[PDB]
Amino acid sequence: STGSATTTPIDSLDDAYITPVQIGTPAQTLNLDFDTGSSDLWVFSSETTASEVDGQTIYTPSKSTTAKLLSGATWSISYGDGSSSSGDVYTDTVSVGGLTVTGQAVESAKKVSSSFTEDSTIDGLLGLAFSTLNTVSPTQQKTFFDNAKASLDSPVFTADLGYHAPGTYNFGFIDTTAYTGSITYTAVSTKQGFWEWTSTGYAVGSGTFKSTSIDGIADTGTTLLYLPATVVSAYWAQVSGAKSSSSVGGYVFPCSATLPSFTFGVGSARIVIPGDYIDFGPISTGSSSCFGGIQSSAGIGINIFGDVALKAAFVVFNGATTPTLGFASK
Repeated sequence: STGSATTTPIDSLDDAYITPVQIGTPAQTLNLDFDTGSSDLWVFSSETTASEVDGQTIYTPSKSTTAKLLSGATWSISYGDGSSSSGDVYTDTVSVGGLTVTGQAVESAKKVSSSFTEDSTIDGLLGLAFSTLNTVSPTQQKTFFDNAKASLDSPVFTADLGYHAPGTYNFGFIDTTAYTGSITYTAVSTKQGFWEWTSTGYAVGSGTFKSTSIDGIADTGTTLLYLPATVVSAYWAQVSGAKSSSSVGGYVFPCSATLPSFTFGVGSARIVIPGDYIDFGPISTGSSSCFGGIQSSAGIGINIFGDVALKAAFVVFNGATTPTLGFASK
């Protein structure tokens, strides 16, 4: 089997991407944030505290003939941005792009933090990291990918995120029309439960490539590119008037600037992030200070190749017995 679904930016900045997902029988379609940095499929639901719902579409298990309470199971998750959610668990049929999994754990939110409530466009998350990070207790649950894997034509999914445009998540096949050149594969460590890999270095603009190992995760659920402070300082030093602002919470730059590109290494291959991908626009409406898309990871504890980086590539998440990542230009 295979599946193919379009993923759409939630706003003009590409802050996140939503992908429609069918849950239950008859189908209830929710727009979920596919997150390769977490491992829970959770939704706004009929159980979510009413004051914490503001415009989201909810899953109502009582209207699904295939829903079953997963008795005693609870979940609770905290994300790197300080957001959180928790609740109870149903199993139900879940389809993405024509690929169906029966008995998928659908984590029903009873509580969500303010950032979720305030984002009316995101109806929940669909985690695509390794199932070792799933938060369901007392019986940990599998991701949609892990449940689908054995049925897929190939044990893979691919992320093809757009810059200010829709893109695609495919499951079970590699669309050889979706990228240019060849795919470079690189080793993955699953020790922390992430798609963790080591970049071979970077360049700023037309500068020379610096060969250096940068361990980090491929995380579709993170907007920006978070890298070591040395790398980030080297990038922003090439932008007149850029500075790190403790008041704003990262590097800002004059909105009048033209940003340089940023290149990262994947083995001997190179992925180039155009400068415009690094512009996240005014820090507040009407400001002439703009927020940068490359930020320091120093206060995180891990480097994160988030959407800024991933949308410059066609990315293969290879879930074979020995997992690997692949990157191609596009």
